[PDB]
Amino acid sequence: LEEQLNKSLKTIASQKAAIENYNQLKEDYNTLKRELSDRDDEVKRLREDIAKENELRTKAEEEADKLNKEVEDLTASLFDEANNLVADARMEKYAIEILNKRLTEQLREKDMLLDTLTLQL
Amino acid sequence: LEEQLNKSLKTIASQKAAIENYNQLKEDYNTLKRELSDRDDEVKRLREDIAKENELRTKAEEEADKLNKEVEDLTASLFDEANNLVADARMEKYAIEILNKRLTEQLREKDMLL
Repeated sequence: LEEQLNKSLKTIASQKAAIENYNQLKEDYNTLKRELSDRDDEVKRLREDIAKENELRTKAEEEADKLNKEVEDLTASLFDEANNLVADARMEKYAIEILNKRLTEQLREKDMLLDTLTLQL
Repeated sequence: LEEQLNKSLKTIASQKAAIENYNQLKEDYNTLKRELSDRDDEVKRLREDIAKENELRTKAEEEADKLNKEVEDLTASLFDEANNLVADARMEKYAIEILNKRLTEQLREKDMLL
């Protein structure tokens, strides 16, 4: 009987630390069950703010391109007209520089004709 | 030994179930600790992209204004040559205009005295 007092006792303990440990493990299990419900929701959030980026970054990339190929055009168009502005600019500066120089090359054919139209009179 | 054949089988039955608990639990623990370490990766990867991805939006946004000013300068510089031109290209019109006035009236002044 006295040797029956420690047999059951040694088993009472096996049972004791039997739970004591299970909890000593489910407490640490739950110590993860949450930390994983964090990377689980941290991922979701980041994961979303990335399609939140790409989407609003493809509107800016395709619009700032459109509105930058519109400027590329107006620059070749401004450069263009700015040449025609030069074509006529120079062109018209001849006919009037030659004209001004045509009455001159024309004065030598009438300046000599006054020293002689006075040779008769 | 039917008495000793029962309790012993029940004592053992609960021993198994006792262990079984810890084993299918530790088993479910090593699992959580794994994923929690497979998401640390899936989050260190995300925060690794928003880094190079935002460091790439950087240059693509800097050499973007480094452009409009080498275009703005170009544009408005073209526009001054075009205005300084038409502007003073007109000064030489009325200037060479009066020169052609004395010449057209002096050739007629060369017809009154001739």
